Amino acid sequence: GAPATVTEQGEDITSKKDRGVLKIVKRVGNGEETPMIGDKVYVHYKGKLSNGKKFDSSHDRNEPFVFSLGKGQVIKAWDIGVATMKKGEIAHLLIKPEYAYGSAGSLPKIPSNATLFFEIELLDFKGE
Ligand SMILES: COc1cc([C@@H](C(=O)N2CCCC[C@H]2C(=O)OCc2scnc2C)C2CCCCC2)cc(OC)c1OC
Repeated sequence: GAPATVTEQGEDITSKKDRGVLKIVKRVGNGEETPMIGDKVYVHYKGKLSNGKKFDSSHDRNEPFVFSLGKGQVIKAWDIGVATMKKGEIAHLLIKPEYAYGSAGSLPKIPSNATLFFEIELLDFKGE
């Protein structure tokens, strides 16, 4: 399955090189430009616990997810990962709990020490 493929073949886009954030590009985007900190970002995503019952998606509510990149308004893995993406890129991220919700987790949806997997499509990014 997809998490497996990322474990085995995904690249470590973390600074510390601690395999906390692994990424495969599943569909290439357009241009060479990727978003700066503070840029307004527009994405679709599907997320799940790497092995678990909780599953979440923006496609479901058919509204794009919008956040300000690099400000810690999302889990750290997203600030790291989305910054490496180009407009129109779809990527797969596998994320250790240190770059996600840690030991404390976040009920109802996230257990303790949870590894997360996301498919993310980067739709657009605009200047602050
Ligand atoms: C921590 O609680 C939540 C977490 C998420 C998802 C999640 O982890 N997300 C949502 C998309 C951005 C990445 C990450 C996150 O930072 O979510 C919390 C934030 S930060 C601003 N808005 C949200 C929902 C998880 C749900 C279970 C499968 C794995 C992804 C969505 C959630 O509902 C939208 C949510 O509670 C509101």
